[PDB]
Amino acid sequence: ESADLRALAKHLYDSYIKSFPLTKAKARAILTGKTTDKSPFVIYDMNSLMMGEDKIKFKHITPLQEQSKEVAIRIFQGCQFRSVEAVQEITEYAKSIPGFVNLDLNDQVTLLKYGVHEIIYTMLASLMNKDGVLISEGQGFMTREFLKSLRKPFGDFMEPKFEFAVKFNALELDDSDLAIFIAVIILSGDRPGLLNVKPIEDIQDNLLQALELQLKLNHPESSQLFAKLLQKMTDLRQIVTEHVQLLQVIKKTETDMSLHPLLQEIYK
Amino acid sequence: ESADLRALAKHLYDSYIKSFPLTKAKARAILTGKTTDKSPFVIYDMNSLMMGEDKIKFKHITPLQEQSKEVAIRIFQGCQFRSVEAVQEITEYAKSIPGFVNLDLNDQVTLLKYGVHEIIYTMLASLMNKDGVLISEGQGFMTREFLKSLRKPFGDFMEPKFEFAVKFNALELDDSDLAIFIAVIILSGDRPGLLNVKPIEDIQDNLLQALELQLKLNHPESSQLFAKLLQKMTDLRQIVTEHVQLLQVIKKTETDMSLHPLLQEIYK
Ligand SMILES: CC(C)c1ccccc1-c1ccc(O[C@@H](Cc2ccccc2)C(=O)O)cc1
Ligand SMILES: CC(C)c1ccccc1-c1ccc(O[C@@H](Cc2ccccc2)C(=O)O)cc1
Repeated sequence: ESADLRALAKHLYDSYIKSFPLTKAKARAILTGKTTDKSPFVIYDMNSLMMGEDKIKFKHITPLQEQSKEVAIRIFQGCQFRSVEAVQEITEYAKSIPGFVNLDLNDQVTLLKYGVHEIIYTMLASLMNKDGVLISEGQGFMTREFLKSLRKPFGDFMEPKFEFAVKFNALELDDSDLAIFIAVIILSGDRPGLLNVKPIEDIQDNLLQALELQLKLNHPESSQLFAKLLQKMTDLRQIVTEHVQLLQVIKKTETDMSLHPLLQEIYK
Repeated sequence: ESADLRALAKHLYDSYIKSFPLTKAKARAILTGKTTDKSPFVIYDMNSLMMGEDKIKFKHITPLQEQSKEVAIRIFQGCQFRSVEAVQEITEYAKSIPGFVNLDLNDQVTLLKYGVHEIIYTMLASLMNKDGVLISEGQGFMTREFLKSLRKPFGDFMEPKFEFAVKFNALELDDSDLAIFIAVIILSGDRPGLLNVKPIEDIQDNLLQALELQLKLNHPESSQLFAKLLQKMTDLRQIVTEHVQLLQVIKKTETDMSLHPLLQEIYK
């Protein structure tokens, strides 16, 4: 029924708005949009990075570049920390999806284990425009100019993500659309190791329905936005395959040091 | 208008019939050992494939191979020639898709460059069952076991296709459906290096409507076949990656080994 697919959509939207502090409405207001009530700290230069890292609410290392660790790393590692933070919020949102918690525990884990990268990159697109990405709960902005330039085993990692964000974003989805889309991704059915696919796909089926109606109602004048959004899943899949691909190579830089035991742990 | 959408489906389907000698229907008929108006010769081992040269049109060698272009080589040289036929056939089909020949001459070649293989492996599924694949116009059937048991490299070329086929064939799509879906795969847009794009998204936006209605009509007792089908698109993407990189390998160990110019120009 329609009335149901309309309920699920509001429920999901509510949980989402809760599980996630910075919404895409808020990220856009801050971004290109005006809504200038407290402009962010822009990081465009190598010196600009130092200059704000000592007053921009970040928890890890302080501005100390000169024979004391590097910057190309300090930046890539930070993405991994915040993302781990983001993972907790996603795990919470998941439990808010009808039927999710009723699934076998082993499968709740597996779904989360393989769906997070996709969820992360989808949301990160909310914080990105063609010129840059909002950093630290939006208290900052790291230019696409700087990032795209950093050293060698990194500037190759970012850029392609910006390519995906502009395309994805060209879809002009909002948090109401995305809350369901994120639910669909989670409730897949083809993740390796699932033990009981039936219930999972049963749920995704309703979510796909809710998403379809959502896009129809929310983007009436938008031809095949449903189909268009679904085929973006490959973009994500590729971006996530490419992410590990370079998440491995990094295992040929900062490595053998006996000071990262409990830290390398907290971030697998 | 849906009456105009059923018209586009007839059209694509007629051209599909006219461009591909071996439809899924002909293939299923042959595969189900049921209809034996003409069954296949089964290649499951060295002797099978050996005695097979005399049972079907195998211009290839029959006698010794290990020192005169081994079997693993003859089996993949032929696969190469079937690839050049498919491209020729698929190219013929593309000219029949409304708007395609109008597009910028350059892009026509690009949509083909990329799209030619995703469609190949889609259709190659019509010729497979969890046990093997039809060859030489259905005259023969090669085991999924025999293939995998070839040399170190080659022996894993096919296993990934079989994997996809079993799950793809699970959708129970038919020739009329594939026709519309095959068109979509070509009129993509998110294709790397396309001068004009919008002109393409307007075409694919229409096909998508054609497919959407075609699935609801053709498969009523189903839910989200449309969505499940589109999601299957990434499955093809992945296959492409692995194939090309695995193709890169044989190109070095086998210096004398070539690669048809049509196909070589396609690869990047
Ligand atoms: C098997 C590889 C190593 C090979 C060796 C020598 C000559 C040709 C090939 C070859 C490899 C892959 C291959 O797949 C086709 C695509 C294809 C595969 C199966 C059926 C139809 C089309 C392609 O690369 O264009 C075709 C030929
Ligand atoms: C099935 C494709 C993906 C493939 C991948 C890797 C290696 C081989 C193949 C392959 C593709 C087409 C193919 O069809 C040939 C098989 C064949 C082989 C020897 C002699 C006649 C036909 C055909 O129909 O002509 C055989 C193998």
